[PDB]
Formats: sequence, C-alpha cells, structure tokens
Amino acid sequence: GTSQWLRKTVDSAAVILFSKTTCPYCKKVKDVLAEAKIKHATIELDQLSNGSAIQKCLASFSKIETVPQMFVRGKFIGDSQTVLKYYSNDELAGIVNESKYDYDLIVIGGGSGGLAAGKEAAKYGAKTAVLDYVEPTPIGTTWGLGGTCVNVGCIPKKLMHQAGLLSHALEDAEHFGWSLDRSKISHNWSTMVEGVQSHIGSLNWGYKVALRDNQVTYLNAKGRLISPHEVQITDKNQKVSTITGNKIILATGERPKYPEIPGAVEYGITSDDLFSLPYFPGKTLVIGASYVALECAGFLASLGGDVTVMVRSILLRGFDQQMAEKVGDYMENHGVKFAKLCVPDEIKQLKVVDTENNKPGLLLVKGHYTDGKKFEEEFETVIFAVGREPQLSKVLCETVGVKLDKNGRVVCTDDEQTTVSNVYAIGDINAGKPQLTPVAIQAGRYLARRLFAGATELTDYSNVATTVFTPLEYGACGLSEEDAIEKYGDKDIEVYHSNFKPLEWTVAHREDNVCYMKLVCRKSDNMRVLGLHVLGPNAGEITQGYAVAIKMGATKADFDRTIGIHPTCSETFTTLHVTKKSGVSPIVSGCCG
Amino acid sequence: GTSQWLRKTVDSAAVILFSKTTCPYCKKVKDVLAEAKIKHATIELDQLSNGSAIQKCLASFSKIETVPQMFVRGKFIGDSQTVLKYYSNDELAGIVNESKYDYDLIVIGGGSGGLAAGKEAAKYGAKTAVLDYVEPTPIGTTWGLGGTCVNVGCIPKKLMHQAGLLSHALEDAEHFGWSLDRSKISHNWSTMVEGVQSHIGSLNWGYKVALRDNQVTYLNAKGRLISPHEVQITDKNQKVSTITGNKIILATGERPKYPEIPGAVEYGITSDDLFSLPYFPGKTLVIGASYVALECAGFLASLGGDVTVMVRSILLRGFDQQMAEKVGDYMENHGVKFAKLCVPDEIKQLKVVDTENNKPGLLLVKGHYTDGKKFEEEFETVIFAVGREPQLSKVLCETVGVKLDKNGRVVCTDDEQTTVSNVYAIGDINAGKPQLTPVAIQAGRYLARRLFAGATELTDYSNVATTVFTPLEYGACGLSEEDAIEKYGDKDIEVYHSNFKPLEWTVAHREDNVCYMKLVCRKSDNMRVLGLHVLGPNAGEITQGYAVAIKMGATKADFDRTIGIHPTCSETFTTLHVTKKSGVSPIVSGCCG
Ligand SMILES: Cc1cc2nc3c(=O)[nH]c(=O)nc-3n(C[C@H](O)[C@H](O)[C@H](O)COP(=O)(O)OP(=O)(O)OC[C@H]3O[C@@H](n4cnc5c(N)ncnc54)[C@H](O)[C@@H]3O)c2cc1C
Ligand SMILES: Cc1cc2nc3c(=O)[nH]c(=O)nc-3n(C[C@H](O)[C@H](O)[C@H](O)COP(=O)(O)OP(=O)(O)OC[C@H]3O[C@@H](n4cnc5c(N)ncnc54)[C@H](O)[C@@H]3O)c2cc1C
Ligand SMILES: Cc1ccc2c(=O)c(C(=O)O)c[nH]c2n1
Ligand SMILES: Cc1ccc2c(=O)c(C(=O)O)c[nH]c2n1
Ligand SMILES: [Cl-]
Ligand SMILES: [Cl-]
Ligand SMILES: [K+]
Ligand SMILES: [K+]
Ligand code: NA
Ligand code: NA
Repeated sequence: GTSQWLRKTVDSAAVILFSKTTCPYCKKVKDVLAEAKIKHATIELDQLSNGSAIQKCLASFSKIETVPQMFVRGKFIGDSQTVLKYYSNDELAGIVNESKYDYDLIVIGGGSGGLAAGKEAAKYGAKTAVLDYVEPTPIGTTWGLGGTCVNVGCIPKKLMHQAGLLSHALEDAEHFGWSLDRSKISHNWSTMVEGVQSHIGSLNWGYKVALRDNQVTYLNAKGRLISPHEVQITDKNQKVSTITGNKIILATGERPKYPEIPGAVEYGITSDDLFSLPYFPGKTLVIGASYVALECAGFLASLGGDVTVMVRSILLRGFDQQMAEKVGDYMENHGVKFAKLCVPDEIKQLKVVDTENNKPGLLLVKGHYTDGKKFEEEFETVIFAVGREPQLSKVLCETVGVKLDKNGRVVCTDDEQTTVSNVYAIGDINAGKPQLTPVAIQAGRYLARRLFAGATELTDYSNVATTVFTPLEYGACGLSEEDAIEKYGDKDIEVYHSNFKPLEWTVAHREDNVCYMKLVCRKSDNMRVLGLHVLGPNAGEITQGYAVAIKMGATKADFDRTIGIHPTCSETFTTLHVTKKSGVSPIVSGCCG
Repeated sequence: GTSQWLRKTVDSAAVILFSKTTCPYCKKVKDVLAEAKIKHATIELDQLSNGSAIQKCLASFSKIETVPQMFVRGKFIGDSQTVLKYYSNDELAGIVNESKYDYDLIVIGGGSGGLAAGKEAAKYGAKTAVLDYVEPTPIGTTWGLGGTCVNVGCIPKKLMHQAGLLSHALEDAEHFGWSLDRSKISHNWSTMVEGVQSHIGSLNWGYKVALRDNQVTYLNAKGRLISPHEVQITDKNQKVSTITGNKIILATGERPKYPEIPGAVEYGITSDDLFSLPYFPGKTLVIGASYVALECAGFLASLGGDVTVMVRSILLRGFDQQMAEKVGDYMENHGVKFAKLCVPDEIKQLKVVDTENNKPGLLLVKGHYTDGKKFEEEFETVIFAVGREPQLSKVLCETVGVKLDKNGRVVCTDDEQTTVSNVYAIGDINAGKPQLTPVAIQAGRYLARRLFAGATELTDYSNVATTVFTPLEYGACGLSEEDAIEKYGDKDIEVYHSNFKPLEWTVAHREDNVCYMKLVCRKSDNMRVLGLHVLGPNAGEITQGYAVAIKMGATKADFDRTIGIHPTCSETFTTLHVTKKSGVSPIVSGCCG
C-alpha cells in the first residue's frame, strides 16, 4: 500500500516537504519556506511505521532516498541545496507557483462543507478559490457567505428556538421568586430578527476575513463545471469567464421544495425566507412534518403565535417513531395545533404583504383530510417544509461524467470521489450521507488533508448523533428501536427506558413523566448500545458525549459502571434498569430509595 | 473462587433461591414465594459460566446438586417438595422469618447512600431497618428524611442556582425581543425558599412512602453501634432501646465545621441553615473557598445580593487550578467581591435576627490580610463554608473495633467492609472516596446486591465526574492538568484546549473567550484522555456522557472521529486541535472556515 499511497500523495499535493523532525537540512528548508511565506504540507517520516519504506519509494520520483525532499504539483523540485539555490537566485516563488491550472482547488459552494474544505486546503499551500452564489428565493430573499446553516438553518433557527425557550424561562422565573408578571410581556418579532441578522452578518463578514487571511480567493459567482478542470463562472454583472483547477469540490447544497399546487410559490414562504422575514408571520400554517417544520412551528408558538402544522401522514419520518410521537404530543399540549392526515390543494391570496408597516398578508388555504372532509382556513403566513433538493443540473454540465442518483445527488466513493477522478462532492449533495453541518465540515476538512497533505483518514458517517430543536428537544445517536428490531430481530433487542423530570421543572410546576430516554441494545453482542434516545431540555448537550462512547462500542455495562453527575438530566442514562420486555412502567416519582 | 463465593453468598443472603430459568420445579417454588409475598434473591445457574461448578459446590451445604435449592440466613431449607410442604402446612412464614437478629440489615443514616442501600436490600428479602436523625444546627435548624443532598445540599443549592440563572435569562430575553425591563424586576427570597422547601417536603414524604412500600422499617432515632450486631437507638422521647442486626451499614455522613473564633457559632450560619432561612440573607460574607462557598456566593449575588467571599489562600483546592481561577474570575466580573489572602478573627453582633418581620440581623466581621491590613466590615449574614466532618464518636462506641483514619473517616476495603466484618461504611464517611451523592447511591445499591443477592460487582471510584454549579458552571472528569503532569511528567502530557462561545450568548451580547475546555492527554498511551474540563453553561449535561467514554479508555482520536452535534457547546470537544505546547492562543472568532 505504501507505493500506491506515495504515488497518490505526490500527484495531488500542491507543495509538500518529506522531512524528519531531527534533520537540520530539513530545518534550513522549513525556515526558508516560512521566511518566503510559502505554505506547504510536511510529512515527518521519522513519525511513521513505514517511514523507512516511504524513503525508499521516494527514489522512484526523485532518484534520492534522503530528506528533505520538496515536491510541487507532482514534480520533485529539490533537496536542501536545490531549494536554497532557487531561494538565493529569486527563482523559488516562480517554481512554487508553477501550475497547469489557475487553482489547485476550486470549491463550488461557500457553505458548511465548502468553506471548511477551502480553508483547510489553503493551510497546505493549495492555491484555492471558493465560489458562492445565493440564488434568490421566489420573493427575492438572498443572504451572504456561509451557506444554509449560517444564514437560513442551524444558526438562526437555534437562536429563534432560544427566543422561544426564554418564554418558559419568564414563566419559571415567577415560581423561583422573581417579581415579573409573564401575562404582561409580549414578544417583538422584528427586534428578534434584527438581533439574529446582526449575528449572521458578523458570520458572513468573519468568513470573508478568514478567506482573505488564508489567501483563499473568494468569488461571489455562480460556478458550472463544464469539463473536469474547467469551471465557468458568472459574476453579478452577468460576466461569464472560465477558471481552471486541479481538484474540484462540489459543495453546492440544497434548497427548499414547493408542492405543485396553485399559490404555493406566489403566496407561501420557506425557511429560506423565515429567518430574515421583515414582518411578523402572525397566524401561521406550517405544511410539513420534518424537523424543520416542527422546529419552526415550535418556536413560532412559543413567541405567542397561532400555529397549525398540516401533517400528510407521520411526524419525523426516518426518526424513531415512539420519540417522534412524544415530540409532537409535547407540542400539541403546548400550543401547537395539528391538522392530521391532511394535504393542501390551493393557496388563495386575501391580502398582499404590507412592505411599509411590516405586516403580513392574508391567505386562504384549501385542503382535504383522508376522511374526505375539507380543510378551509385563513392564515397570515404559510410555510412549506416539504423537503429539500440539490439543483445540480445548474451546477454541472451533463457531459462532464459526474454520476447522480435518482434523487439528483452525487454518487461518491467512501473518500468523496465522484465518477470524475479529480472531482469530489461533500455535504448535503453527497448521496446517502447524513445532511448535517458537522458532517459536511469533517468531510471537507478530512478530504482537504487527503488531497493536499497525504492524509489517509476517511470520514466516519456511522452513528452520527442528531438533535431536533423542538420545544422539548430530542437527541439521538444510532439506530431507532424499529430499525434495530428490523436488523437483528425482536428476540435480540433489549430496550432500557425511563421517564425523568428535570430538577428545574419541580419548583416551576412542569410535567412529570414527559421527558424520556431509552437505550436500544443488542443482547447477543454483550448488550451493545445500538441507539440512544433522549427527549428533554438541552438534549444536544446531553447526547454529544455519549456519541464518543457509542463510536467506541459502549455496552449497557459501560453505562452502568459510570457514575452519574448529580443533579443532571443526563445522569439518568447511568442507572437505567427497566426493560420494555418486562412490561414495568417507565414512570418515576421524585424520590423512592 | 467458586467455593469461596458460594460460602460468602450463602452465609450473608437473607432469602435466596438457586434456580434455572427452564426448570418447572423452580417455577413452582417461585410462584409459591410470590403468592406468599416472600421476597428473595434468585441466582439462575443456567446463566453463569461456572453454574455447573456452583451446583456441585451447593452439595457442601444441602447434600444435593439439583435445583431448586432455597436458603434462609445461611441454612438450606429445602428442594421444591420441602418448600411446598412448609407452605401447605402454614410453616413457610415462620421459617423464612426465623433469625438470630431483629433485622438482616440495619442502616444507620437515612441519606443518599443509606436509603439506596436499604431499599435495594429489601428487594432481596433482607428484613431492613433505616435509622435517620438530624441533629439540629446551633440555631435549631432541622429537616426530614433524605440526607444532606435532598435537604441541605445538591437539591436546594441547584434550585437556588436555577433561580440565579433565571436573572441572566431575564436579561437575555430583552435582546431576543421580549418586552420586559430587567431593571424593574426584583427577587423575593422567601417566595423562592417556600418553593424549594415544598419540593424538599415532597422528597421527605416520598422516601417515607418508598420505605413503607418496600417493607423497610423507618426509625426516626439516633443510632449508636455498641457491639458488632447491636445498635442502641434513642427516639424523640429520649427512650433508649437496643435492636440487633446481621449486617450493619454506617451511612451517617458529615456536618459543617465552624472556625474556632468568637461569635462564629453564635452569629454565623452554614449551608445547613441557608436552604430554609426564613429571612433574606441580605449583605452576605461567605467565609471559605470550597465548591459550596462559591456556589452559594454565586447564587446569592445573582438574586441581587451584596456578596463577598473571604479566601484564606486559593479557590477550589483539589480541583484544577487553571479552571478554579477561571471560575472565580467569572464570579468577580459578575458581581461577587473577593477578600483575598484574608482570614476572620471575630464576629460581633450588631442586631439580632428579626423572627417576626423575617429580616436578618447585622454583624461586624473583623479579620486580617496576609499584608497586615485589617478587615472590618458589616454584613447582615455570615456563612461559614470551611469544610465538613464526620462525627463518628457519636455513632460508634470505640470498643466495637471499627478503624477510623486521622480525619475520623472509616477505613474500608474495596467492598466497603470495615475492620468489623459484618459492618460496612458507604458515602461521605468512607475514607478516600469522592464525596458525591451518585457515588453513595451506587456504593449502597451495589453493596446490598453483594450482601443479599450474591453479586460480585464492586463500585468503581475512578474517574468520577463532577460539576461545580457556580454562575458559570465547571464540569470535570479525571485528572487535573497539574496532577497529570505530577504523575507522568510534563514531556508525557499534551493538553488540547479552546475557548468557545455558546450560540445563546451571541444575540445576548455576553462574553467571547470566557467559556473554555481542555483535554489533558498522555502522549505515550495513544493520547489517552486523562482529564476533561469544561467551563460553560449546562456543564454537567456536557460532561456526563464523556464520563462513559473516559471509563472506556477514550483517546484523543476517539474524540476526533466522533461527529459534533450542531449547534451545541459540547461539540467543541470533537474538533480540538490547539495544544498548550504550541503556544498558539485558544481564543476563537465566530466563524473562520
Ligand atoms: C432550516 C434548517 C435547519 C437546519 N438545522 C441544522 C442543525 O441544527 N444542525 C445541523 O447540523 N444541520 C442543520 N441543518 C442542515 C445544514 O444546514 C446542512 O447540512 C449544511 O448547511 C449543508 O452544508 P453544505 O456545505 O452541503 O451546503 P450549504 O451550506 O447549503 O452551502 C452550499 C452553498 O453553495 C451555494 N451554491 C449552490 N449552487 C452554487 C453554484 N452553482 N455556484 C456557487 N455557489 C453555489 C449555495 O447557495 C450555498 O451558499 C439545517 C438545515 C435547514 C434548512
Ligand atoms: C451544600 C452542599 C452541596 C452539595 N452538592 C452536591 C452536588 O451538587 N452533587 C453531589 O453529587 N453531591 C453534592 N453534595 C454532596 C452530597 O450531599 C453528599 O455526598 C451526600 O449527601 C452524602 O450521602 P451520605 O449518605 O454519605 O450522607 P448524608 O446524605 O449526609 O446522610 C447521612 C444521614 O445520617 C444521619 N445521621 C447521622 N448520624 C446519625 C445517627 N447516629 N443515627 C441516625 N442518623 C444519623 C444524618 O443526619 C443524615 O440524615 C453536596 C453537599 C453539600 C453540603
Ligand atoms: C374560513 C374562511 C372560508 C372562506 C373564505 C373566503 O372565501 C374569503 C374570500 O375573501 O374569498 C375570505 N376568508 C374565508 N375564510
Ligand atoms: C465598618 C465598621 C467599623 C466598625 C463598626 C463598629 O464598631 C460598630 C458598633 O456598633 O460597634 C458598628 N459598625 C461598624 N462598622
Ligand atoms: Cl457576504
Ligand atoms: Cl420526614
Ligand atoms: K451508574
Ligand atoms: K470530529
Ligand atoms: Na456497574
Ligand atoms: Na478522526
């Protein structure tokens, strides 16, 4: 494997130094490169099992087996005397910048994965360009650099969730002795949006400064891959040019879908519009049942809004259905209405949005239930959350040879490579992968290290933990109970479970036996934890550290031997004893023995 | 080991059935015992490696090698035909109740460890008594069943911490768009105390009902161990009697210390008095620097109080000192004053506590700094938090032979056994063990299983995670950085670290580069995580799941291969890259690449 690894490494690296930690010739070259501000990867062969073997293999490229060896874009450029000769003769800049292509890397898409890949690549002396363009929504909404999460996803949705959580905090503060009257306090949408948008603007700016400080070229331009090494760019002036790159990372993400019904595009909005909406949504219908649908419905209700969710079938398809039902039950018991087994037929406009007074319009939504009854109700705002899709026909010419799946996602190897060998795809467009920001970031950073620094480490997409930021949050890592049973059979599955009550809920007079957790375990594999699930406050904080234990193959016994931190919600994972098979109730009292 | 285990098991178990899961004779006995409401342990030999060997060993006690075999208090009572003979002849009640002693177990102390041990023992048919008495504080404060944590510890302190956290929640809610004016809202101490005390009363009651429902005898009586099997009890009427028990668990905990200075006992208070204080503490001096001192100072300041902490030397001795300094810096920057390098000499009374209007008194505290300057300041309340101590001379007669250490704590084996072989000690009085509620609970429950159900599992006291519930919380698991360096040497330690900023702090305009985390790792052991440390909100929820990974031997690579949950504070543990040895700043901007 050594010679194949060295061939791949040398071919792809922009600027790389084969070195040893203790070699003074290696230091003289490093000091020259640092003095010349020449960024590069370094492989210290004295720190590798197969270092002796890599030294021998290097003579296939350079005819030498000594360190240091410096390579540029697939070519041996010199030992220490040669690199110091180019430096002293003012030749070294020209040599380290020599390329068949404008860039070593072009990243098409300036979101979670693309920015992480481009910044990481630049660290190893890849000459990098990041392209980002935000096609406006149908009402004309656009935003700055950073992608879906930063501008219209995780960041603003979690901030608006925090605004919603602070309602319950106002309520609780009265029971804890604070002299405020919750009933007299109102929420101002636009004040909140201004604060969220100021934060997002600081991120848009921060990314532009980070790219400038890493010597990455940022182009606010729509990129189209027209051949393996050619990207056509279209700038704001509609000026069309071609730039060339050695490696191409496709990181273009997805955008909301609309249903094909009259008035949906004209009169509804999506999450892309919600997070900067200049008017308060008012009485709101959310059509959909994804995590986006429920998160948005939930914070809007907690802000004091009249909210209905129109559900075609089930909530949170693909997540553990027991947990999904508990998530929705909590919502229904806390001010969210559900129109169940219901689909929309038409959106009719009753009032146009008021762009001066910043007031919503008014819409008539017609739909129907599975039982044949009509749905007909007025809403000020209608939010579609009915899926997301890539729009790669925009992004790649069909003649380039990048294989897509039946959903228009990119078919990749376990190292993110497409069917075009210099072209990789990361993030939400990579078929089959969890569509999450930290997944796109790890994939992009690890890929950049493989391309430009001879790393071997792949991204592990297994047992990737999630959290749904509904009013009562839901954290999970691993299999749903139903998927565990389908895979291993019911007789090989043991489920430990318990209700719990946050201590913070006691004096606040909140619910007993609503927060809930379970461990789905495999009996024949030492009670291996296949899936962890928790409904409760701060569920992402609870779940994250257990992800490390599950990656390590935690068993039930590993959870039991660990001592709780008291008083916490998370400690309940360390004392679970009630099995589903026993039929014993998972309910709990305050204190027992 | 089998014959030694079987000898110990048979001698100690109150009522035990040796069984196999598939034996219909075993079922007939189980159904009779369940019908007669006779509780017992069961060992299913078909579920043990050495089951075949245990069957053979059983003939040393019973002369038979078949199942079922039923034992009572060290004696073989019968096979299936014999047990059904006693039942049919109304003899079985008398036989299963036959004992040399009043109880199989007497627990002296009805706190975290004792209640957990007694309830667990009762499950296996141990006839159990729990003794609890609360000696009043010097001002006369007392409370109900449940121990330090429930009444004057973790439970009320965390509830008053939540009351304090809700101040910052009121502040934040304005930036998130809520129309309240933080400056107009005040806190009412006594309203809060009423709520906390109502919760505590529900726990006191819950424990009494749980003991009644497990057929445990609860005596509100002071117990004194006068010989290995004899406990002298003194009831509220000062009636003195003796009860006898086979096994004795000492679970009597600790109480606050006072310094030997004039006025301390007469005019100061401790945490024992604070949690039910009927008057608002007002301007408060906390003398001490333990976690109790800082937690209490912190919530009192967040409630709007004028608070000073008098520190003799350092904060949080025994915890990582870098983290301790950050904890205190946050406090000092958020309304806690520190009188550093300062000790008290005298407390003078200026006003008596007002018991009708529920107002504090007034005190003059005289002390001195190491620099020779005098301290002289008025306070309404003075809280001593200057350690806790066991008071076992009260609890055990010196003639019984239970060895204590130089601090008056019980010297125990790794299975909680004292120098008196039937007498065990759990919780805060067990020398050398972390003084934590979940430690006392695991120790007590696991011990009861070893005594009464033939369990072998010991409590693991290593890498027990903690959280200090200061205004900015501090969670830890494993070694401090300084202890890791002392043990392994500086050259074998790598520390990864980062600041972070909760997303919830962005729109709220709270601090950059104050929350902080680090992993202290051992270079020569695959970068094993020796210690994890986090300063930030919800730090107990963050830290708990990583405790499971650390118990499993997590390395840095295990943290890196795990994918973050976004947006959370905890995810920062999955991307740490900056080492202390590098000298690179741990500060972070919002968004970089
Ligand atoms: C409402 C919502 C909430 C979410 N909440 C969370 C959450 O809490 N946690 C979580 O982990 N994930 C969350 N996600 C998912 C997360 O946003 C995505 O997984 C992540 O943004 C995907 O990153 P990416 O790099 O694949 O694409 P994106 O971040 O979508 O970035 C792609 C970028 O490329 C641009 N682009 C597209 N075509 C071109 C072109 N031809 N040329 C130039 N630029 C182009 C796009 O406009 C965009 O700026 C959420 C998503 C949504 C919609
Ligand atoms: C202010 C404070 C905050 C704390 N916060 C936390 C925290 O957040 N998390 C955590 O894990 N730990 C915390 N602790 C520690 C925790 O309270 C203890 O570790 C735990 O209560 C110890 O349990 P135990 O069973 O050893 O003793 P205890 O709970 O102290 O119970 C001993 C009981 O026995 C009684 N007793 C004593 N002598 C006799 C006698 N002769 N006969 C009869 N009864 C007797 C005592 O009065 C008491 O009721 C805190 C402690 C304090 C003081
Ligand atoms: C509940 C309900 C039902 C029908 C209508 C309607 O036709 C209409 C209009 O202006 O067309 C306005 N509002 C309506 N509201
Ligand atoms: C700051 C300060 C210093 C001294 C005294 C004092 O002697 C006193 C008294 O009544 O004795 C009351 N209050 C005081 N306050
Ligand atoms: Cl921008
Ligand atoms: Cl009581
Ligand atoms: K445990
Ligand atoms: K990671
Ligand atoms: Na265990
Ligand atoms: Na990794």
